[PDB]
Amino acid sequence: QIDYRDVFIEFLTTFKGNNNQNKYIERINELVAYRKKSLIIEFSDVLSFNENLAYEIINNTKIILPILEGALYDHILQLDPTYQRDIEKVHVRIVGIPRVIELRKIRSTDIGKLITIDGILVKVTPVKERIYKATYKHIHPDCMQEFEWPEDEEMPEVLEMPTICPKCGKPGQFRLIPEKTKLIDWQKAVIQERPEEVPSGQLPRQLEIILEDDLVDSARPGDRVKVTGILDIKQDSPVKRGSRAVFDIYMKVSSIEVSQKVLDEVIISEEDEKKIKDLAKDPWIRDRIISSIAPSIYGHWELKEALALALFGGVPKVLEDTRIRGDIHILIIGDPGTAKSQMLQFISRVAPRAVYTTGKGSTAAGLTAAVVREKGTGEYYLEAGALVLADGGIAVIDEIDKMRDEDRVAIHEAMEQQTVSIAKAGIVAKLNARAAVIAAGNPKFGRYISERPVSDNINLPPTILSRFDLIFILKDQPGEQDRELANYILDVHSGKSTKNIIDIDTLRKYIAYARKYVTPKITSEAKNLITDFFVEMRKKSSETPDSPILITPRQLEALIRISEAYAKMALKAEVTREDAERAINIMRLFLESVG
Repeated sequence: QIDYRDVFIEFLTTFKGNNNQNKYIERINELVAYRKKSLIIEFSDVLSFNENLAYEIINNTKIILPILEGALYDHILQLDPTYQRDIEKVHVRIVGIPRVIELRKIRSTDIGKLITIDGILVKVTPVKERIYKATYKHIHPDCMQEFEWPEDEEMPEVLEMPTICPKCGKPGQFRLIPEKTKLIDWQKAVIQERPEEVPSGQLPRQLEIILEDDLVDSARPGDRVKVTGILDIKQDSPVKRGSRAVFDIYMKVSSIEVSQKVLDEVIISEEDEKKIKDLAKDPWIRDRIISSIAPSIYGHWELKEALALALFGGVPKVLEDTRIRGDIHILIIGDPGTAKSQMLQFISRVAPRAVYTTGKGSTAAGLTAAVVREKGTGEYYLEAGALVLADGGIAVIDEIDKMRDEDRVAIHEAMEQQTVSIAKAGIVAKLNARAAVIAAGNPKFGRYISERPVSDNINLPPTILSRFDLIFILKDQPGEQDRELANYILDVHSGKSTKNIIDIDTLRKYIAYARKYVTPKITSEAKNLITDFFVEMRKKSSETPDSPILITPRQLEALIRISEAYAKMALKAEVTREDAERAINIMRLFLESVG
């Protein structure tokens, strides 16, 4: 009907944009400068130009693309012939399609189309090569002439030779060359459902994804995934019957975007609710315990702490040989009120990752794992879940006690410098997943822990335990029961008990979660050196029995102190004496497991 090969060129040449210039022309020249292996196709522009050239770009994609690249390569060779001998392929990467598929929503009515998908990178293979166009030689005394075999079309995922020698038209032999052969750099990956959008009770959805050429590995798995690309039919040993009627999809994610921000909110309907809390900063937090109605008027400090770990970050960063402090480790163990998981689910009802760990869970899931055999069968193994996915979020651990060996020794590295660095198989996987650690301890022998050590009850953790920042214990479902609902009367004035009760479960939690991203941390006042003096004087000879050495506690006080700062900076005030005050409980609590 019409020459789209001209349309594509003309829509590229004339387009203005938001500055009224030429948003593709100088991009052409910059592509013609750097020799860039992909296109910067922004979707709105063409849709506002030709209500047709964009229509097909959606549906006719599979074909439409093939052509679009040609005229791209054409006018380029005119603008710069010197791009030849270098790049032959061009690949137009479209950016900004209206189709935003929820991972498991893509029923049959999607197949073939080019669409965009939001999710979480789950696994990644290393680098590998394939074929796109061959140049075999018609081995016959007549011809022996070599020609690009794959003419007009790309070679299939398995292909075989043409009898009629393209040169001769005759049948003989055709030896495939390696010098003049088109190579493609592929990388397979698994696109993981939004932990937010995967229904409670239902496990995460992962759909196949493909990265090739310039797109290769440009995203570290465990990543916020925007991914544009098509779908088809994918098997392994087909053409042979067996029974394999079905075969899962095959996304061809051409244009991805690794994000750096969180999910949005309404209006700050309680900015002033800051001032109300200004009697008890944590009059907030002191309604998250309460929210549980497990704490009640007999709340435990740690309750707020958990939050004064959650909703705060304390976010410490520092370019001293890299140190990424989060709210660090909170440690609870027992058989009592392990009800925090219900509020863990909640709390930062926005938390990008909150992994409930009945958590030996799935093996690959428990931390960081890159495998070397059965990997080849169902995902060349870059299986990182519990560890990875947390990724600047909150991690739940209902059976911390149940962990594998060095799978913990890395759990150190992880909790140590935020991130794990795995190398062995082919690639080295490194993921920078700095998040909030939260762990439930199997109540191993709830006994004689008063005046002793915390070596007991975990039995896994020897130094790893000490890699945390808080301590929580909950014992007899007998002796304490009454004494607890006693305090309710005894220190009835325990005042943060339905005071700002309007800690709207998952609603105020939203605010508590809204806090995270915007609530930038303030610096310090004369409290710095003052607290330092509480980190000097209290820091007089620290050592217990059997290698239990606070000889690197110098460090293991920093975060401790540090996060106490922005703990109260639950909303935009860190320097305060009020903020300092925390350090005085972040003191008392050193004392309680100290004696």
